[PDB]
Amino acid sequence: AYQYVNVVTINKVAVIEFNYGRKLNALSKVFIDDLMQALSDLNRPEIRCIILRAPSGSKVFSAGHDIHELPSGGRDPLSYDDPLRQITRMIQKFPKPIISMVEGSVWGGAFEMIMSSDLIIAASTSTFSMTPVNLGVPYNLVGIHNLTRDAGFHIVKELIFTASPITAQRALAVGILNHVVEVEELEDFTLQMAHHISEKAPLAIAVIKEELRVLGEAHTMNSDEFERIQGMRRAVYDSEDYQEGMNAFLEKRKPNFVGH
Amino acid sequence: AYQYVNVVTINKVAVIEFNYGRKLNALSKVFIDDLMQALSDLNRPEIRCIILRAPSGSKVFSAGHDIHELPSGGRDPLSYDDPLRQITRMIQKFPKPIISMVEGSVWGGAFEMIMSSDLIIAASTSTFSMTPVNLGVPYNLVGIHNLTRDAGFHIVKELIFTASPITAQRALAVGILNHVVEVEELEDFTLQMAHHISEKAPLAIAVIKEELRVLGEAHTMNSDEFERIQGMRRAVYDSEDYQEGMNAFLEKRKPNFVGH
Amino acid sequence: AYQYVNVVTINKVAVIEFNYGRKLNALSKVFIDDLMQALSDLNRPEIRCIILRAPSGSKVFSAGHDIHELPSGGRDPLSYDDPLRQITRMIQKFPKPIISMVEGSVWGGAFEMIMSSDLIIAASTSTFSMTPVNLGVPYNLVGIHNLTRDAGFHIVKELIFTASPITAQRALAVGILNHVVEVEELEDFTLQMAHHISEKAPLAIAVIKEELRVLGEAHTMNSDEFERIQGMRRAVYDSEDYQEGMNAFLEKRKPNFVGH
Amino acid sequence: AYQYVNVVTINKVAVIEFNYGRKLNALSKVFIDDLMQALSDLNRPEIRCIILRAPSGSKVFSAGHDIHELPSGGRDPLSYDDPLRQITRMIQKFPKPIISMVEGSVWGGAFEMIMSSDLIIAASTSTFSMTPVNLGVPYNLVGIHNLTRDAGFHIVKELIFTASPITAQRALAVGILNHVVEVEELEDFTLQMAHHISEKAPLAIAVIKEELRVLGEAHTMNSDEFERIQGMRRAVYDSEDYQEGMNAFLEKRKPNFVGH
Amino acid sequence: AYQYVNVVTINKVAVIEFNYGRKLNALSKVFIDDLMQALSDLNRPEIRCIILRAPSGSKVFSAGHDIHELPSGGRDPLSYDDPLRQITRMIQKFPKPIISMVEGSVWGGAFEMIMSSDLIIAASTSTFSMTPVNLGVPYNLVGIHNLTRDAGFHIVKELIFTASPITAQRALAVGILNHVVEVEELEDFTLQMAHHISEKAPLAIAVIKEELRVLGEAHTMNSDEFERIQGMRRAVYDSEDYQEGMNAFLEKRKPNFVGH
Amino acid sequence: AYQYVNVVTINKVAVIEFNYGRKLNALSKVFIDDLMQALSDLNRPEIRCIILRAPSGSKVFSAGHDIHELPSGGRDPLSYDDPLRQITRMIQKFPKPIISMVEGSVWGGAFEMIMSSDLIIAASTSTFSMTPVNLGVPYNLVGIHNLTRDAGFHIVKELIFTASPITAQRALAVGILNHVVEVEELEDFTLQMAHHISEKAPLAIAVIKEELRVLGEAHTMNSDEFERIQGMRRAVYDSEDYQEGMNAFLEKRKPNFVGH
Ligand SMILES: CC(C(=O)SCCNC(=O)CCNC(=O)[C@H](O)C(C)(C)COP(=O)(O)OP(=O)(O)OC[C@H]1O[C@@H](n2cnc3c(N)ncnc32)[C@H](O)[C@@H]1OP(=O)(O)O)=[N+]([O-])[O-]
Ligand SMILES: CC(C(=O)SCCNC(=O)CCNC(=O)[C@H](O)C(C)(C)COP(=O)(O)OP(=O)(O)OC[C@H]1O[C@@H](n2cnc3c(N)ncnc32)[C@H](O)[C@@H]1OP(=O)(O)O)=[N+]([O-])[O-]
Ligand SMILES: CC(C(=O)SCCNC(=O)CCNC(=O)[C@H](O)C(C)(C)COP(=O)(O)OP(=O)(O)OC[C@H]1O[C@@H](n2cnc3c(N)ncnc32)[C@H](O)[C@@H]1OP(=O)(O)O)=[N+]([O-])[O-]
Ligand SMILES: CC(C(=O)SCCNC(=O)CCNC(=O)[C@H](O)C(C)(C)COP(=O)(O)OP(=O)(O)OC[C@H]1O[C@@H](n2cnc3c(N)ncnc32)[C@H](O)[C@@H]1OP(=O)(O)O)=[N+]([O-])[O-]
Ligand SMILES: [K+]
Ligand code: NI
Ligand code: NI
Ligand code: NI
Repeated sequence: AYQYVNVVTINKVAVIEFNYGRKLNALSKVFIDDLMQALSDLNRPEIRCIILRAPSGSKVFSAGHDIHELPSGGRDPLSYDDPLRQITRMIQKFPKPIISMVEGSVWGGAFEMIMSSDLIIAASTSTFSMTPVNLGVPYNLVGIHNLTRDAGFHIVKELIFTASPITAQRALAVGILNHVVEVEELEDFTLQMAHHISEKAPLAIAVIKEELRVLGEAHTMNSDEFERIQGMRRAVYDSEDYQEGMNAFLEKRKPNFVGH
Repeated sequence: AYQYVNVVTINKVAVIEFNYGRKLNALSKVFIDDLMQALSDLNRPEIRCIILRAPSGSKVFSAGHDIHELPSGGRDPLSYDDPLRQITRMIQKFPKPIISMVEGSVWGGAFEMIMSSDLIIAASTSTFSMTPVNLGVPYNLVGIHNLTRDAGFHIVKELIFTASPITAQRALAVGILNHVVEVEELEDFTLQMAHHISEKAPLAIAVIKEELRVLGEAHTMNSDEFERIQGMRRAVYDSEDYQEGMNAFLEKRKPNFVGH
Repeated sequence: AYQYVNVVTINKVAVIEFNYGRKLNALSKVFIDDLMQALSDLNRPEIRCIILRAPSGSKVFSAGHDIHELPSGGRDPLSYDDPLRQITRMIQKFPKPIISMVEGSVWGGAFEMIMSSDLIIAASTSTFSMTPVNLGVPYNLVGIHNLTRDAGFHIVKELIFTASPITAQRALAVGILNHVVEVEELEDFTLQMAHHISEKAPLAIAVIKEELRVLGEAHTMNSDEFERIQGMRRAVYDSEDYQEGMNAFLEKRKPNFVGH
Repeated sequence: AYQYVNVVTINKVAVIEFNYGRKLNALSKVFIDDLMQALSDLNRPEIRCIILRAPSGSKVFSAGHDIHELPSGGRDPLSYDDPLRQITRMIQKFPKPIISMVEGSVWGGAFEMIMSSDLIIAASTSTFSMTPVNLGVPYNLVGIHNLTRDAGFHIVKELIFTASPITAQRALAVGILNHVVEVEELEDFTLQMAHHISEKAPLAIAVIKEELRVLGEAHTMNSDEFERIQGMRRAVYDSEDYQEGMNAFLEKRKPNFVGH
Repeated sequence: AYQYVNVVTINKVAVIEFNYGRKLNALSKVFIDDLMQALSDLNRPEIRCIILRAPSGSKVFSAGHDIHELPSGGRDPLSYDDPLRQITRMIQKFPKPIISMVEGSVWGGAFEMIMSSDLIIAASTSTFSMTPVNLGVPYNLVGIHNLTRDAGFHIVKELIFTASPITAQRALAVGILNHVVEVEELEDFTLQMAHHISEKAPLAIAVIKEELRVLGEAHTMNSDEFERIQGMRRAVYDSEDYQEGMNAFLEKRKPNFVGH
Repeated sequence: AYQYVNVVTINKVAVIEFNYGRKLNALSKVFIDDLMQALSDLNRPEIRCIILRAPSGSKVFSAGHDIHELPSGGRDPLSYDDPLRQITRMIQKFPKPIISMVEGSVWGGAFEMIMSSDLIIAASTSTFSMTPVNLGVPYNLVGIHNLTRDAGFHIVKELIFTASPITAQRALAVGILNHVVEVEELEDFTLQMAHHISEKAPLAIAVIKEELRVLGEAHTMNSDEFERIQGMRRAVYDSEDYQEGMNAFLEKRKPNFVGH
């Protein structure tokens, strides 16, 4: 058992259900540690497919990165050991398919989390927002790259620059989702596909998944390029605007961004 | 003439029609060698556009890899000079547009083959499946990469991990196909597009096709990461599951995969 | 302040309107130089979003490359400091979002230009063509790469090899456009989004845009592959077909290409 | 304790002495497994510097690959989890400096092993050979890469194509070695340098070592190039010459190579 | 004129002489800002070659990083816009040859600075060391890469891991220096070579220098590798050892490093 | 038989001797075409090693590029299919070792040509110069890269920026040469080594040479960086200085370069 997730097994399929509704399944360190422990505990030959879900009837699938766990300024908010950075790597390297089964609204790092998973099947009422520009956070290269493998650049830029929610129907049309189903059909539609995958050759699925992962990451740059980007990110996490974005969230008010 | 293909030329357009229906146009070496010779023989200045097709009324466009040519020994059947690997390189490097004109069901290696071509125009009743997880085959990096340039990562993973067929209408919606036409209109729709292309500048088409080819290949990795993937593939070829997948297909029974 | 563009500032949004309609906003050096000056002049903290547009009611958004500036004797017109190559770099490096708000027909280099921008919102009557195979132009690697980040490879090759126009509805369906609206709604829809973006954290927007730019460019190749492609491009520029394509456009007649 | 190595710790320096004289420290699996276990056991905060050595007075440092373990069947003997391949990765990823202290003759795989280490200090009488062309072995990319970071290409090609031994004085002159010492001063000299390194900041040493490792490995190629090299290597291990080289080595006779 | 450098021009050669002897030409921001202003001022077609030198008779060429300008902990000490990072880029991108003419001892960042120049001519009495491990500084990837284009990996690792000085004779032997000459001959020898270079084709020198720069930079990696390295560097600049290294330098005592 | 070379084979070693002394073995197209034909003719299983040499007693091994064949019209003289560019690719791809056996002075493109070969054995009286800065030629990326795999960057920049000759002794010290011998020992020493190599496994030598070639080329850049370099090289071939450099050479006087 786990404090912040609940696991059920049906034949060869494991379903990991978030249990952190008190913070709307925000990706806090202690929540992600339990999610990672539950995945590791399910890395055995008789489990063939994972489903990630929020509880049935959830308004909010996940509120994204825990804003309270972001640093106050002057520190990189999305360093390699950050919980969002850990969970996306672990999903992508996990040698079984991971299906995100989505009911409710999806925010920021939770949208990156489901994008990092293998398939996304969603309720017709689910919504999707990418929100770091609401807070002034300099998103990291790996995080942004994880958003670019489904929908086109123009679509990704609209999502990130507007931070406006999109419907499940629009997320299907642009290539983000695999399927959209009525919420009463979501569980059994997802499980039917997970059990079907579970009869296929797991060692073949694992090596093809890993081949896709390394091909997806195979956009290479030189050290100077990376250090230049990192210096720009540093100017953002050093900015007055970053402090304003954090404070506006704390004070539950609209931020006033000024470009320094 | 050719034993396993038929070629027709209409001014600047050449049609290469499969003639291997006895074996559902399975990608046997003798068939691929004839397709490659026919293409090589059409690399002439007065030919400007190629169409690949199965015969009119075909239920099966191509059944994919020939099971009888798949070595149960160590030997990787997706090594550099295996016929499927040769013909996808040849299609990609060919200095004229190649249009796949699809009637019937497309499977496995034959799906990769049409994905390697420049345009796909399909009958409304055509269907598409990617099948190596049905046999436990560790599909090779180049081969997987060839499936990633049209539909997004979530869609590709659904196709590969489920091995479930999709309709022409879904293949159009996700970006695999250019056009879906009623079967009675397929040949004329495809020919008029090929004749139209054939009035454009062939040297410009050739260099822009080659620029697209090298940009599409330009996902680069270090030697250690390639050798690490090859070790994983060899472990799949050495598995009990790989033996079970091939024997099950030969014996017409459901495989029992166990994950070693 | 500018001969060939008009600028209007509405709160934090700047609308740059083409003023070269007597040449259908063809990408003449004098026009592109004024566009780049007006954009540079808008790189100030109190400007948060840019819209590029043709005048209200335009039949032609932009006619693409100016034929009279296309060099006969040798010179690559798609060299690093040619105006279209300069303006696409400037648009992609500009630290504010740039929305192309499209009314009318978009051709060739102007299609690349709007594809280089962050979002494209188009009138339901707008049309889109990529035309270099009409003239035998060997379009350059960077220019072709700029066309590959939205729609898939099969679609891009149809657009380039046919040089046929596509509707706004098809451009939306394949992932090229963000939104298609009735022409009467184009300003309201586009400005509402631009004002919304202008509420967000500009430094986070700038660094994410730059991360996407560098990831988009991170398709790397060795020097030999680049030099090989440049030799193929030079052979097209030296071709009789290239002379025929320019002469036919200048004489308002159908080119007859011969493959040398 | 270990069957095949002896470990001595002197404050922050650990000396791992080979104890496989029975087979002249040939890189047999049982010897390399003990060497890797000993290194792993020494990955502790209070150890700062490792020395690898053969016993004092040894005429042979290491005879290289155990040829009774290079399979004359079909399998690649330089696959990712071959002992030589494992030990070079472990040495390069180890977060402390590893110094090869060499007395005696160094052969083939043992030469690659010391080249993968951080520093090489050698007796004036030690000799160095790289021997795969004696046996017809298609050495792997990673393995060859590990020989290219010290001496220039022409020097490396002479070593590999001739398989001739070089002196310690020549190995110093071409940049393979750090220092050449009289044999009676070898241990004192090496330990003095190891104790000195051990006074420096270990976390800085570890991150700079890892920075050099990844820069060393950052020669990137596409999947097709790697698969093309893989197919060339398979042709070599399938050759008559490969069987002849292994047999001639086992039978202590000169091989007769014929180019197939 | 400049507070912290003296410039003389002799025909087409400019000599930039350090004037910061009271701080042993440590790389303080005020010194580097003046050196960069002097270089920019000399980017003129009548200047063909630059010499960087310390005053005649200098015991210390440069004491390297100003440790009063090292941030205290929690902050990256070698960010993109830090003075040493700016001057190495500026040296590398400068379209004229820059010759480091070395008299005296060279330390740490000053060693990286001369390595970033095009040629190094040194007095027989000059000495060179690379010192970050003395303080626990996590040297950045670009800075380490600048140290790897002359001497081999084993030699570079000895220099960095020991922080021990090498002689001009050994620096010549391992490929760091171009020439070593008696101090009395140093100015005349270096000026003769700079005048010689100044009669060659400056635009050919400039493009070949730039080709070398981008080839030297062209070791590429994926974003995850870069961010993993940055995470490791941050753990070092967050360490108690980093604070102890800085404190011990300011208190003029031997540090006690413990590995956290 | 060949007009511009003489070939002698004994056993498994072929010697290709230049026969173009009346033009100092200048790299004229007719000479390089004959060298490439003779190499192609020797790509037979019973030939195992090639030696390239000038006749015994040659003062000039090769005068490099024929200045009569360098275009003054605005054509790149180092385009992909230039004879020097062809022969360096052919030497590097050739599946046998190629030894340059040098007597006499080596200039410009001939220096690149011997650097592209696998080993260099030289007379003690031989000399080496790299001269494009004498004529104002913007040497191409591939050609510069071919000069960077033996000596370090500082040495390479001295050779190129000074265009000054270096002795065989210095060429040996800096890592360019394998061996320097007295001229009366040059044939015997080189034949001994070539016949020794010919007793080794040719398929292993061929695949290791190809692995080295691919690793050597695996310095990758994005399209924008290559196109930016191309633009710089074009500005050099459009220069007053490039005309002055070719005119001075034809008129047998010193050029006056001005930086335009
Ligand atoms: C990677 C990354 C990110 O993920 S940044 C985080 C992005 N997340 C978001 O923008 C979502 C922010 N939250 C919201 O928009 C709204 O809270 C939701 C999710 C729509 C829910 O709206 P509701 O009206 O139902 O609930 P409510 O706002 O009242 O929130 C319920 C409680 O959870 C808190 N909360 C919500 N989202 C949170 C988050 N992401 N982190 C920490 N606390 C959070 C909120 O402050 C409140 O605290 P309180 O109990 O002390 O007042 N990044 O780079 O920035
Ligand atoms: C590098 C490169 C090139 O340089 S291609 C060079 C030619 N450009 C293209 O092919 C791009 C596609 N554009 C086009 O096909 C044509 O411009 C359009 C869309 C059909 C429209 O041409 P139309 O003949 O209908 O134009 P219309 O008659 O309505 O012409 C209205 C006015 O615009 C002028 N004009 C139209 N297109 C022009 C162009 N591409 N360049 C210069 N002037 C143009 C035309 O001369 C006339 O002015 P005038 O009255 O002073 O003479 N490339 O990659 O393709
Ligand atoms: C990576 C790679 C390689 O490393 S190829 C292998 C390269 N190694 C060699 O050529 C060296 C092979 N060994 C020799 O040349 C000679 O054994 C030595 C090093 C010169 C010394 O000659 P010695 O007269 O002192 O000793 P000797 O040959 O008797 O060898 C002493 C003992 O070790 C055994 N032995 C020596 N080299 C061995 C090897 N490479 N593999 C397995 N056993 C080996 C040998 O069979 C004998 O065992 P036994 O008692 O059971 O018969 N590759 O792929 O090419
Ligand atoms: C890039 C990088 C680095 O550069 S690492 C640190 C690199 N720097 C070094 O390793 C140099 C360490 N400094 C020294 O060892 C010594 O100061 C010198 C160069 C070696 C020589 O020994 P000396 O006995 O001559 O020192 P000296 O007594 O001559 O000191 C002469 C004057 O220069 C000042 N000074 C010397 N080194 C300094 C430094 N690193 N920073 C600031 N001021 C310095 C010092 O405070 C004094 O000024 P003051 O009179 O106003 O107080 N990195 O990452 O590590
Ligand atoms: K201006
Ligand atoms: Ni990509
Ligand atoms: Ni502590
Ligand atoms: Ni390199």
